[PDB]
Amino acid sequence: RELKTVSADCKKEAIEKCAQWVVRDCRPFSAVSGSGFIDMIKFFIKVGAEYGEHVNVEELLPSPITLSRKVTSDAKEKKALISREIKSAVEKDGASATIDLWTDNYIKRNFLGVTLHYHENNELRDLILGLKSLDFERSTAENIYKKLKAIFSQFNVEDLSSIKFVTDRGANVVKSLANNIRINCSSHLLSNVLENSFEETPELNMPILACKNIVKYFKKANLQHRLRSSLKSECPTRWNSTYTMLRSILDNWESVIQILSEAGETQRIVHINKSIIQTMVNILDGFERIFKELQTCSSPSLCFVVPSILKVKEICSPDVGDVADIAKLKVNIIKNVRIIWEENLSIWHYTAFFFYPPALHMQQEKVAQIKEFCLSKMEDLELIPVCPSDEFEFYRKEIVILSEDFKVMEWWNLNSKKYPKLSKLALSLLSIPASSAASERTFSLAGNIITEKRNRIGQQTVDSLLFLNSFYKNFCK
Amino acid sequence: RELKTVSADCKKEAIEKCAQWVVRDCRPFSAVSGSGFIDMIKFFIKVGAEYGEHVNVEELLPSPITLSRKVTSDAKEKKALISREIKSAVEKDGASATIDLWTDNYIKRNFLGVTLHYHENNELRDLILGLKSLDFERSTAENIYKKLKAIFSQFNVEDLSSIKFVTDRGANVVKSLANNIRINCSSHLLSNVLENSFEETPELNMPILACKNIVKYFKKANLQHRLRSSLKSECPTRWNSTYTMLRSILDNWESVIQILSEAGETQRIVHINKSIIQTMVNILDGFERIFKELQTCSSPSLCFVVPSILKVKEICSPDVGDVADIAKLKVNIIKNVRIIWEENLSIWHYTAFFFYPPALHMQQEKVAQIKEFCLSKMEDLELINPVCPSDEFEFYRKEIVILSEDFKVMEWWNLNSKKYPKLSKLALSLLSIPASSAASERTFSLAGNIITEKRNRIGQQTVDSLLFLNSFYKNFCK
DNA sequence: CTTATCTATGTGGCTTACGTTTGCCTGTGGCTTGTTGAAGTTCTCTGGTTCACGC
DNA sequence: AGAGAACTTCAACAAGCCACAGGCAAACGTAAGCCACATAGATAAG
DNA sequence: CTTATCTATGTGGCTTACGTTTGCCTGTGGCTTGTTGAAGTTCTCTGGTTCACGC
DNA sequence: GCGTGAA
DNA sequence: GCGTGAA
DNA sequence: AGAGAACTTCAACAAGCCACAGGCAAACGTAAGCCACATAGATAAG
Repeated sequence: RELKTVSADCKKEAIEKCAQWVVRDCRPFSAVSGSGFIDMIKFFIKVGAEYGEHVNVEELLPSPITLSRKVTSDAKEKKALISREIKSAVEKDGASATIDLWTDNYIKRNFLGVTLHYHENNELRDLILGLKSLDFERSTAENIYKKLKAIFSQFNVEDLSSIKFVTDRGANVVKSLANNIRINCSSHLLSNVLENSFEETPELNMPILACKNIVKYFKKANLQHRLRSSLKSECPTRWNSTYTMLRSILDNWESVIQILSEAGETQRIVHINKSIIQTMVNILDGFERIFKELQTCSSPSLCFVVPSILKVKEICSPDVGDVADIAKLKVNIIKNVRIIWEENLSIWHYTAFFFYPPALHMQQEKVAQIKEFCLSKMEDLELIPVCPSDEFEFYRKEIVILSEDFKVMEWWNLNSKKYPKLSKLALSLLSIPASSAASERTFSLAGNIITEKRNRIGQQTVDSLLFLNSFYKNFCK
Repeated sequence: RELKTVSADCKKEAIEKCAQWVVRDCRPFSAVSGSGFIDMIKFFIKVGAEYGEHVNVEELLPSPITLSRKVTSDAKEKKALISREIKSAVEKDGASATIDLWTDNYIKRNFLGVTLHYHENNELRDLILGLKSLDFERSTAENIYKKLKAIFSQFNVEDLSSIKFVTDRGANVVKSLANNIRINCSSHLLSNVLENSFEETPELNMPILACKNIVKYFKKANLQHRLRSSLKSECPTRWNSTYTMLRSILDNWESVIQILSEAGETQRIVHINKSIIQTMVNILDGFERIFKELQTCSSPSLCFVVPSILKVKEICSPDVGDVADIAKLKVNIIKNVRIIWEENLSIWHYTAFFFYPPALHMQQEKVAQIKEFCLSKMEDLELINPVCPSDEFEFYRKEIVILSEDFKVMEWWNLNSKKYPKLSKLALSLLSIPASSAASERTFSLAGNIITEKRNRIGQQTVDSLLFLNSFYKNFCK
């Protein structure tokens, strides 16, 4: 507890040793602040105090290959230990995950991501199961099924017949998971809505093309030296990158116009209207709020499904203060909103919104369908006073205040006492996100791991590293 | 001095914890064998055993920004410390410096790597001087000149008159260097000779084109996956990638034809001629021998180019076995060598190869000019700082030394200071000059590994600091 | 070649009783670099790569 | 929504040097009168 | 009531010498085992690119 | 067979 | 001017 | 030329298990004086 106050010159010698290390081994400066590195040096100063200053350091330091094999063996031991907990959790139906293919931009080997997302007391749990390849075989949906079955067999998972997943609209994904709960990634759907709505309004692509050409000129001509803000990727099939593109354009219009006048290429920008730009900034910022709200995975976000649709309707509500292109765009967007949402929504979505504590909005005829579905959804938890009919009207009667920082975590966790059995229904309902951000963040972790520097890695070791990092992020204080 | 050892179980928890550390922060496995890593371990165990095992790490460990600040300070500190050593080294002319531009992969900044190769006592030191980005300046000869003047100013060098330079034939590079020594990088000259000979022989395009398309479609369908050994780069301006890919195709030919027949792509391979491929393999690997000899810069090589000239002109010796393709290629090679590369040779090189202990090589009129060159040149070194140079010339030319391939002529000059001290000083001035500028390429390799995707927001000053300090540690620390 | 008891002398000695002698450590001041600690900013990117799908 | 990683920007503390004078605090000088045990001589039996 | 000394006794610690029995102490010289570890192969790369340059 | 778009 | 052309 | 980084192979070799021979100080029963204390008892006087 009471730690030592160092003599200052000792601290200078320490920093000199560390600095000569990092300079002579090209290491990043953040390695000095590693979570485990303070621990490891603690262990080494401990053993040095035990033994002194004249040990056989270079001999007693293990060889890297030994580290690899030890990591593999520890992976086996830890997965064996946690298989029991996995089975115990999965038996009670409270599970979720995301499944997605991955590919490396170095060796071009395709993979399949297997993970887990479930609920623990007053917290969300995400365990990365495993990431595996399919050799160069035709990555058909049955191959995906075989691989997932193998991975679940690795952790003694065999039933997997009542697990809930939020996925994309991939045809092989749809067919493979058609055997069980398949739910669409809402952010994917809303994005596709946005691009389809912009593609049915051609009067916007011309300003879009002009802005893209300006950004291309900015990038290739190597003149961002004056530019205070660097521009973004044009269109790498990325989410909302267009919004940031146009936002940076609205921010840097000044510098853009003076530098174009100085370069003699202002002729490619006179044909864009700035008021349209700012109005789209407001509207697309509203949907940016909607995406960021829906994209919450460290916290459930499925309770705001229909009211998000109402938000979209209000922000895109018809108005007369719009020029012909703006009004036509609003009509096209609301059309796409219709054609997508009342068709790819589910009664699961309605029940998820039904738990929303302001129960005055889902008062329509859908009460029949949610009560119809929940009745069949009420028996299974028991198969897996305070009568269901009375509890239904009691939970729909409650009036709950919306503080501006009100959250999905704690309200129901504290409301669990009045609700004895539907509470676990909610908890399973809360472990499922509104989108598939687990896959993308795991692929971020993978891409950080696998680099050009490490092309000769063994995929099994990659699985070990990924799962053990997940475990450490999960089961450490 | 006798190092105590711990129980095996102790090292077992040690390896367990090291595995934890590696897996937690995604660091490479090889980092555990860091040279400074062991220094860290020893220093930490010493400090722990000294002050007790209840130390306050949470401030003992400096912030990374403090690391950067300390490195930046130490860069100026150490360059200041060694500036006088630099001046002492360069004063006696026993040195050779090379520079070249560079560009990263993300921001595309201009650069100028400054490298210096000079001779120490029985070792040739290659010190990496500096690297300043050219920002967004137009790369005029004035900009290059001003940058080099500033770079030498940080070393307090403004003489920069007798020093020897090896570069390519870059037009702007030549223009900025139109006022002092310039030696053409022989590696680029040879590569250009080969490329220009091959382009002047369209009848050799069809085998090259066929192999290139084979590689491109092996990449395209990823059917290199069944191949155990892959193919090399298509055409990103790579040294002798053509050799490597064609010889790899020869080595993998059996599986290649098997897969092409299986996939129905054997209809496009019927146009290959493998005997010509084998002949090219033999001859171009012969060339790669000279390539690697030239690339060897840790050893003096300025006295091994004319014999390489003899070897190449022997390689193209006329014969009835050369097909019209081979005959045309060999004619192009000899013509290109004669009318470009033989022309672009230097009097410095002629004198440097004159020092070959079997001096029987240039018994021709090549000696007519050297006496003008040597006597005038070494009349200045005597002022820069009985065994007369005139009789010293015949002293050296009379002796003949056997060619024992196990010998090192390094020690031969390092010992010939006994009788020919001034001339051996001329040799060491000559032989501190590598024949190729690929040292700059190792520097660019180190730089490319320094700057990464995740280190974009890096200080160019800091990058120069790191490169210089690692170079100095390699040069001064074992 | 003792062996004992008295009968004057006579100086340590010592436990207080007390008065100096450093003296050290230690309270307050007053800077002086000197890190340095957030504190945002700004990018990299992860954010899609070859097939099930009805038609 | 992550995640790594480096970068200005304040601008905000803070350990680390002196200057030094004020105690209480350990230890050394006289003195000091009651002891009081140590130091020499007769003296009876012989 | 004591005070001294011889006189007739025991008589069991005791203390060395003798033999007898013992509860293990290294060493044994054969039996398993992670683990540097020396040789590899196999990379993905650097193999810098906009002013020169003049008839 | 046909996108195909959804990644 | 004009076109490689040295990497 | 050089990079920095994971695999792959025999491998042998220095840690731990094992546990029949050969060996040793420790413990016990015995026997020889033995011999130095220990006991009363008397014997004179006072």
